[PDB]
Amino acid sequence: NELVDTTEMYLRTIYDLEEEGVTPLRARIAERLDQSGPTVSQTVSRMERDGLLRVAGDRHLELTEKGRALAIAVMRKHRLAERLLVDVIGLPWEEVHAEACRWEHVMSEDVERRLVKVLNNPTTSPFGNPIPGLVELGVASENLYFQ
Amino acid sequence: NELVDTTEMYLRTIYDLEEEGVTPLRARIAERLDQSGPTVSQTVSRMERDGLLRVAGDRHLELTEKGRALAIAVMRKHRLAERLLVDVIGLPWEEVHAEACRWEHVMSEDVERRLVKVLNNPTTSPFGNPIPGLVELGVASENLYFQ
Ligand code: NI
Ligand code: NI
Ligand code: NI
Ligand code: NI
Repeated sequence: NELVDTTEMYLRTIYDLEEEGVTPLRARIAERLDQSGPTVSQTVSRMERDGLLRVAGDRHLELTEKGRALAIAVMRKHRLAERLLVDVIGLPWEEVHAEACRWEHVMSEDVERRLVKVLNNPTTSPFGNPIPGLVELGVASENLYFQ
Repeated sequence: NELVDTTEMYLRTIYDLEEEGVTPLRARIAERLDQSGPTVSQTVSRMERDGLLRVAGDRHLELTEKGRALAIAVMRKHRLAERLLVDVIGLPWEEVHAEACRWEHVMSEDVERRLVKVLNNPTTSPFGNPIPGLVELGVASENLYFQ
């Protein structure tokens, strides 16, 4: 299975769409994961059954609290993996996302906590984007900065 | 899929049994991968169909050369992963094999080659077993020391 974990990739794709300011719709998942329209619909309904998302009136997709927690954790592993691959392993930049897209599905939280120490409390991926879920991971808390 | 890559796990199980000097039999896979007798027997039949193994006249399994090259590459990834996990990431030794068991299925050859440099030309896993396939990786040559 090229996606490694299909469910986690539907979750991470919906999260991507949210960071991008794009409406999370099935058609976007089909495009980005190279799956047919009906396959996406069936996977999505199975995830709804599983309590990972809701399919709204207008057909837009919404992560549930359960689905959102899991999406965050995958994206956290993804960006920690990219940090590792660039900062420590020295994998060229143009190859790190593809690699991280596999590793995000197999990294334990224990490794993530080690990576947070080894990488010196990283807060962003190599590509500038914030790493989510660090509070839930147990390594950080959030302060407010007033502008 | 808890095996991450089922075929690769069958390959590496068969390979393990050959490292231990025991006979790789359909039965033996079922026990180590906690799989149905039928599931093993079926996957084994399927991998045979795909040029990965041959069932010998006495039922015992032997990897083709295609299958053996793949098993070595998985094992090589496994052991480099375990060395990364202990040496750089600092995950406890008690937990690295189970983590490496997943990561061995998603690591690219490019990452392996970087890991060889980063871990300073490793030749064994953290547990003293030789890393196979480093010549095929392209990073080493072999020489003989006469005893
Ligand atoms: Ni990425
Ligand atoms: Ni992925
Ligand atoms: Ni191991
Ligand atoms: Ni494995």
